[PDB]
Amino acid sequence: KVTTVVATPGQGPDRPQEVSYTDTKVIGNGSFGVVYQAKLCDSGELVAIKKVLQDKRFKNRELQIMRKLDHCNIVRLRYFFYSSGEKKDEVYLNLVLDYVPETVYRVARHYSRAKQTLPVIYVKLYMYQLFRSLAYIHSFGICHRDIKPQNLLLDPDTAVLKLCDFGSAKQLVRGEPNVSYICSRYYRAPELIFGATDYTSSIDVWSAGCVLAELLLGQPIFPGDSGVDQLVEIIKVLGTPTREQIREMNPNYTEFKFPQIKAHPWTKVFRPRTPPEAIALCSRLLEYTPTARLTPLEACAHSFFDELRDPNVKLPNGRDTPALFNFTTQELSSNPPLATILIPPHARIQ
Ligand SMILES: O=C(Nc1ccccn1)[C@H]1CCN(C(=O)COc2ccccc2F)C1
Ligand SMILES: [Cl-]
Repeated sequence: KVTTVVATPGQGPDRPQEVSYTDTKVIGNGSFGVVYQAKLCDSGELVAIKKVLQDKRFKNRELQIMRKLDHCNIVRLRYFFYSSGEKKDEVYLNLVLDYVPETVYRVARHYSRAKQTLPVIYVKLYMYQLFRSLAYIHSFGICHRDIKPQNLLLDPDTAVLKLCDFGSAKQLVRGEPNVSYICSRYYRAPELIFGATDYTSSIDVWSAGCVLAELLLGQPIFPGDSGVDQLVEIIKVLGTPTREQIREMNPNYTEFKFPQIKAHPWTKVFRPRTPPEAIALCSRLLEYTPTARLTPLEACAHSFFDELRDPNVKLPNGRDTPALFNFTTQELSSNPPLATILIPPHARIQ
């Protein structure tokens, strides 16, 4: 059983290609629509196909963003094409992507269920690779707006991490306002809970901070069914925000009196042998004030990741670490001087 389409390649020029695939399973649907898995007939390589309804007014914002992206830590759009199903009179956009077997979510929870934490080496690798992907897209003025473990793909063998689901992703432009109903429940930044629409890309950094902590703690750090329940868990950890800070998050000061709690000494939040540089990093991402949070690029160059810049560092299975230092000038444009930290001596050797 074999389907053959004519699909436009993700990057490169408009050179339509005949693509045949088979073994079409399904792997979840959800809001957008269905996601299939298939095997490309010639190469035998696995792909994921995200099939979503195509709006007849505007062209699809996810697609437009995916074509402008090329980065080692972002899922590759191989092809995209259009189809339907039965009479319908409605058109579907099909995004063909490189299949990646695992996700941080699934892995994180395998370790959680078997009451263990992920080895810190894997935490470093995954987090670094995320911040690179954020650094890259932020450099185009694009915010993901839905950083969460379920959207961090993994190849367990290679330790390669790839950011996916660009369905909420959008070119943020200072002056222009954006919907405050975007990010998933536990990974929402305070300014989003307070319903701000003047938010920047720093929401992604908050979100990432929540992922780090969760990998350290082995469970979400800021849980809760309601905005209120979450804000409590945040206040418990960060302490009660000063009148200034609330003014910085959402200036519209939504109008609630929070209970007055002191900051829980950040070190007293995690397991006893938790690397202190990991803890430091957390607190520089999970800041109330959006501007006071590290940039992705600054985080990549944090001391917590020093072990990745060691020339001897290998994966515990023995294979080399994946690409970590092949920065582009684009990717560094945030702050080029950091190249002196990010690209270690041993990577400059000829
Ligand atoms: O989704 C996957 N890979 C993937 C996705 C998109 C692009 C490239 N690779 C794999 C990784 C682990 N997987 C899954 O979690 C199983 O599939 C899903 C189940 C429920 C909702 C959504 C789902 F995608 C299947
Ligand atoms: Cl042609």
